[PDB]
Amino acid sequence: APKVGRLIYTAGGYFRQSLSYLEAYNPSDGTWLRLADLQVPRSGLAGCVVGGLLYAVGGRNNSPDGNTDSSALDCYNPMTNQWSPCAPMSVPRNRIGVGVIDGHIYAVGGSHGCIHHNSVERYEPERDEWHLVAPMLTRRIGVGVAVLNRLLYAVGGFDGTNRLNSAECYYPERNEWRMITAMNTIRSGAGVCVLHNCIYAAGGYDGQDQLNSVERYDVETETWTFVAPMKHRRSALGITVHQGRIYVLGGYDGHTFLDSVECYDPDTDTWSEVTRMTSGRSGVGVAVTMEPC
Ligand SMILES: Cc1ccc([C@@H](NC(=O)Cc2ccc3c(c2)CCCC3)[C@@H](C)C(=O)O)cc1
Repeated sequence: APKVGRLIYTAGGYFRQSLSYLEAYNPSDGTWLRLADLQVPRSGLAGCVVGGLLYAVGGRNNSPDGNTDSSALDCYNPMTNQWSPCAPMSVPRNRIGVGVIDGHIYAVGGSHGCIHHNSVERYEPERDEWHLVAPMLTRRIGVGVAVLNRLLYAVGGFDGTNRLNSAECYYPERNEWRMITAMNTIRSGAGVCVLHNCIYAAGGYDGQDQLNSVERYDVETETWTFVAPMKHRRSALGITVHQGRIYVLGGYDGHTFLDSVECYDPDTDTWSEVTRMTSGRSGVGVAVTMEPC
């Protein structure tokens, strides 16, 4: 499963305005690479990879000229260092979560103005088409999404009135969502990822404060268990998994836009500061794929 030449890509983000940055971090030598800007600045987007290509999904362009929620899907090829537009989603989705199953991109929840989506849609890259699938049981913006064992999980978020500790799972062969065990902590804008047989939820916002606590859901035992907390509390953070470790990137702690990048080692149950982003930002999209040419 592991292979050389893989980088952690971070796309977009927010700092006083939505950002167009695409930067790639190499954990092997600690270097950052500046790559082609997004065609449209976006915060609150999600990133994912299908067939070696990096996709930026949804978000919102917060600029002095206005605030525009994004239905866009854009594809970055590391072999060419170029972005290419894809077919747009059916609705704009800010503060979105995405997950990949069998080479298809699931776009989950998000906001459009004061509308809080429970709708979900699926992208087919070979046909460049989006199609709606079953909506979630709960409206969720700032939702964390991860895929384990070809099942799609939507974790936490904000429904328009309350931040959520609830979570649910999508079963594709049934086109059906079912609630799973609720988290021990209310988390909106948490970083959600998959490591081994567990869904991790790191950080987030409970309506009052940002969190440094981290918990993981064992899909076999159906229980949430806290692991070691991050050094820096954060919400609207980027997250990914690389070489069996969790990386959290940036975010907002209620006072400062973080440039901190922490790395979680599950064998030692410890977090370590590995690098800092070139500038503090929140609401990034993050994914791992091969290094560019
Ligand atoms: C991407 C994302 C996901 C979830 C959220 C959720 N809020 C937070 O985490 C608090 C937060 C986070 C970043 C920033 C601010 C506030 C205010 C200043 C600008 C940056 C949102 C749904 C909610 O619970 O109100 C925000 C953004």
